[PDB]
Amino acid sequence: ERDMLQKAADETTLKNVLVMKQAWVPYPAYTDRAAWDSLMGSNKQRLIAAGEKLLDYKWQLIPATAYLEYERTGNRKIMEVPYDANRQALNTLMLAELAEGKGRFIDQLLNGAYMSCEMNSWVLSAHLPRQSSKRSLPDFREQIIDLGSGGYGALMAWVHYFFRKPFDKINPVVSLQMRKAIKERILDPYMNDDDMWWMAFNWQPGEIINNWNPWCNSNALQCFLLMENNKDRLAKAVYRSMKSVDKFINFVKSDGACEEGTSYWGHAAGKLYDYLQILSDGTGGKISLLNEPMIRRMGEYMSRSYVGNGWVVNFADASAQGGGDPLLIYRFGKAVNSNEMMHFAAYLLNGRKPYATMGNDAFRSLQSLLCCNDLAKETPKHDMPDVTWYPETEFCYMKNKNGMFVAAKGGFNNESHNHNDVGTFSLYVNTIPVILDAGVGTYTKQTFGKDRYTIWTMQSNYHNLPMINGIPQKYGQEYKATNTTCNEKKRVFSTDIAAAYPSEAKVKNWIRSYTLDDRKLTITDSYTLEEAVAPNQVNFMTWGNVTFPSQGKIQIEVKGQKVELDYPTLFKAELETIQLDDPRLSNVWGKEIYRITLKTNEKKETGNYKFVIQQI
Ligand SMILES: [Zn+2]
Repeated sequence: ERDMLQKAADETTLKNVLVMKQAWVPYPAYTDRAAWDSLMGSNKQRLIAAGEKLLDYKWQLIPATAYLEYERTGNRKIMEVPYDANRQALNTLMLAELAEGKGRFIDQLLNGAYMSCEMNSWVLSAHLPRQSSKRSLPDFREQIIDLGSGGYGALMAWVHYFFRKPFDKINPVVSLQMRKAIKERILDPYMNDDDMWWMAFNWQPGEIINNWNPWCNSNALQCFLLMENNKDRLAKAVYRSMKSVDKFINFVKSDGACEEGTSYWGHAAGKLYDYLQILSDGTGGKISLLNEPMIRRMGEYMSRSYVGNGWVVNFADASAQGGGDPLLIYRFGKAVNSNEMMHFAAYLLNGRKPYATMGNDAFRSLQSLLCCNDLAKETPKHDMPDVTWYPETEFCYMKNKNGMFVAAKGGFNNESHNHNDVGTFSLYVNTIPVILDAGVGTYTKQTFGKDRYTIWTMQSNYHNLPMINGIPQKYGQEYKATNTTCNEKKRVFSTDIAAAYPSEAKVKNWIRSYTLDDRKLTITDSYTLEEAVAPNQVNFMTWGNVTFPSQGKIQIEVKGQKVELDYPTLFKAELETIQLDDPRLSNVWGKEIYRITLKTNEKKETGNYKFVIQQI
């Protein structure tokens, strides 16, 4: 309960600082060719060519049966593919006409606008069932807002903004109808319906708030700034949006870590960024949270979590492969003054020149024009401290100058997209995973619900952890780490994992600690049991070519990198193959990965283990 936005301003403040008549718009007038040419640079010929490919595009109708099919079989794409094709065509035509300015794409822009007004709804078939009737087919008497419609509305709102005058010379009824449509589909419902789930008014402990909140609020805000010219109404809308986005800010951890990982980052933190940018532009910079430390940390998480060559930290149900929109990361970094994020975005270009963002997100497409020149000039660098420590999320990243990156966590077995992974770690060498975290599989019916933890990728058994007295970690809020420390100077992470295990595990304490020096990672386990009932087992997950050249040495060679894992000789080491049937995994790891199991006949109440990993 920080309520940063409500603290920065109330409705009265708003009315005083809002900029009317779209005077906040940062792009040249459509008629201002010279300014368009300077801004566009070599985006110009590129966008013109993209536009030219759409001069005979046939606007796709979406049939009733395409919406009905979501109820019949679960099929989303039958409806979404034509929808998105139309939305991308309209977005591209907008950029091409800005680029050229000779009227050549105006007729297709007009067609696209008009057809969109004729559609009963801009809501995806998969989301329409939130409406009162609970059906997947649009109900012409009612509109809700979803991720799609919000974006559709904002795009239409921008097309109205740039092309009203040429449209009106052709026939003023087109722009009239667009204003009515955006009113019925965005403005009205946004103001009149308090109960949309992603707005999070009336939010209750236990309910979820997620990326839908800053994403939909950012799209709504644009529609208001572009289309609502009554200031009393506008101030009320904007204020409503700040109270709504305050709920998201409130729920997010202050340390800046996105515990869903980097593939939500873009539409989570990145749409919070978008929202604050639009809110700042809309108030002449007077209502801005972009200087807040927390916002900078949310941005930088993308940088710190990105190991290299596509590989990212992937605690929880998250892909080990990752990436980002470099242009967005730049604009975010510039806005919160992170040179790290700006250098990072240039590194993420992989030596390409930055061009306009295409797709269907008007705001991002337009904003990408403003940033291309500067990002093109930025020096590519992925620098960062040796240690990043997120104390509230309990994620610790530690690196050395000879290519080792370790990610470790404390936490609790009820995070978003939870894996039972209190205490785990991941090791990368020159960006390549060497001790890995499997990550996300294809969804089944067992994925949510009891039985979630019957899927192997969610079990502690298949993370880099012990089975204490042969027992794994248990799912649940109070199965958790205690006394997690990170000593940033010495690169020591340490946590007691005992409480993440159930009573059957009969453990008092188990301290799992990671130390990273310039050449090597040392893992230690120091444990006290209530009763020695079964041998403990220690597991490590890996891939490539694994060899066992003597007791207790394992060598791992993968993608050019080579390590040795030194383990206590009381342990017998075995390698189990895990043939990957699931494409969502085999597309990251290939055909198979391995669990190294370490098993003993010894049983005692007290013990410690040391393991050491170094390059060779
Ligand atoms: Zn995992």
